[PDB]
Amino acid sequence: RRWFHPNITGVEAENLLLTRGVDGSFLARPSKSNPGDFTLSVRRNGAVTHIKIQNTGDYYDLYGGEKFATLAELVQYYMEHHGQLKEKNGDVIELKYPLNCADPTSERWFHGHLSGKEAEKLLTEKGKHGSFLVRESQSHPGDFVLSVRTGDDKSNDGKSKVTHVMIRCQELKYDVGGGERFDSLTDLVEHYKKNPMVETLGTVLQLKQPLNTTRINAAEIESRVRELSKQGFWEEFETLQQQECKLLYSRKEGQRQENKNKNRYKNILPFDHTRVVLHDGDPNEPVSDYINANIIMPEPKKSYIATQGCLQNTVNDFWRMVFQENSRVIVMTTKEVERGKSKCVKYWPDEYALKEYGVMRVRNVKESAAHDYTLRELKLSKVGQGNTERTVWQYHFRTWPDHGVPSDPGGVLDFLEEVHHKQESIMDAGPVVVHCSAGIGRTGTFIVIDILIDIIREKGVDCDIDVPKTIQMVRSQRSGMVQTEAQYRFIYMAVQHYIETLQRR
Ligand SMILES: Cn1cc(Cl)c2cccc(NS(=O)(=O)N3Cc4ccc(CN)cc4C3)c21
Repeated sequence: RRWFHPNITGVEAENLLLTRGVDGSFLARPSKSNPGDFTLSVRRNGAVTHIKIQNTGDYYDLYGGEKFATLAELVQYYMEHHGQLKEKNGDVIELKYPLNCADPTSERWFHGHLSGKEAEKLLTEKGKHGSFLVRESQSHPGDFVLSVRTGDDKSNDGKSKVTHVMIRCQELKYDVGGGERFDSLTDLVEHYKKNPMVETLGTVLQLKQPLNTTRINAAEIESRVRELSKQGFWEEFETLQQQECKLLYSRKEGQRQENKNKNRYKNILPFDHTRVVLHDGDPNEPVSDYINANIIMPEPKKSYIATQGCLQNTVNDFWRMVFQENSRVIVMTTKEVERGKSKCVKYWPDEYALKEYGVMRVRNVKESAAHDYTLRELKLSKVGQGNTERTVWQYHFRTWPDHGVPSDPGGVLDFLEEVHHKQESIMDAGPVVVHCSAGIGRTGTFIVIDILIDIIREKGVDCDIDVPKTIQMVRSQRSGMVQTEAQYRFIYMAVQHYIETLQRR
């Protein structure tokens, strides 16, 4: 993901494209003052165009283009579909040649600030064979150091060790005292990852996994939120975003012509390997097996389905899915309407009423209002088959703000606690459905929080959580799960709040 430049101003971006790019060169960058605002800067005709990309929490919105689940998916889409991006005039803007960043600050293995003993101590306590990091040399400013652990993963017996390797910076290029000079640390690290260094006496300094500092015991969260609150949240979030290059899995079924009008947004699509497949379709319907939805399985375990708000033409498919998967609990993440725009289409009957949605039949038995949500008790059955009836409990969250995130996580936490006890009380209930909007932002945020508090509920303080690792695992099952830095911070705040209420228990 070299085309993303975290610490660049607009005028710096222009100068890079004009002096080191050509027509078709391009890069993306953030605004520093306005989080969630991004810019795509592109060269055309020896001049530079800047195109804004907005994320309020639900998707990336490219002005003059489409909506996307990640910046990597945006770039992949426009590098394979020419003529497709246009300016105000309507003229064509081509993304041909990514302009690569050399700044290493968003790489998992970069820990600029560490000293040698502090790096030895981290690798000693937290690392295993092949754990590595790169830090700035203290004794030679501008130079860097590579620290690596190697040995037997079975007390302090002498079967393992840390080694250090010095990295010179000479005329803006990096080397290990011999061989090739590299244009950046990334290229040097990538090269020795594939072709590790060997000491004369045989030891192979294998670079297998970056040092892990985000795995922590649950009673540490309080002091870690404090550290991260003093732009650390930004750094850690952006480090996670630079891993999304690894999650470009295929979405071919969602691109079929037969399926185009089943998607809220044409390029926000379900991965093929985790999509929910519908069986028992009307035999006439050429393609009856598609819904924009994915199974989320955390890696007596709870699983989820993350999905979009219905289209008026996908309401029947939504009920086919709930029935087939045996789901007994639904969470809605938005109002029907926000800012005068449809965010989650009504797909249930009015209170006390009964409606048929194709082959499925739903009764709305009772609504109950709470402060932050409405609960609707629904009864779902197949038409013509009496005792297929099951209760489905629909939890509609109603107080999420239109932009950003709640200022207090208590409401969300009290909501998931109730949703969790309902699910546990029903024997053999299927996955919990979580949906509305495009089903990636709020939906990802609710699911991740739920996974993390589950661990803490079953274990207690004596449990390791790892927030960015957990999100990466859920982003491998649906595109773009958790959209913003505000949502990312919200998840840490929710975990902190949950711990501090049980620590009063
Ligand atoms: C463990 N894990 C797995 C995935 Cl995928 C992932 C993505 C991002 C972050 C971490 N955690 S980490 O311990 O590797 N990590 C914290 C952090 C914070 C700042 C920097 C400076 N760029 C570097 C690092 C390294 C991840």
